Amino acid sequence: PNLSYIIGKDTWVEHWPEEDECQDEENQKQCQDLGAFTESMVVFGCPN
Repeated sequence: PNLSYIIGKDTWVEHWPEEDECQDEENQKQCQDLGAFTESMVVFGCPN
């Protein structure tokens, strides 16, 4: 159970701004897209 994940080129890491930080105009679009995706990719799966 000592598994530790490895960061690589295939792995893309993006910071998710918090609810307070989501009020920013630049971050608002990213927050909305992440929130929509969190439900879409979880319920509808993926086309492939």
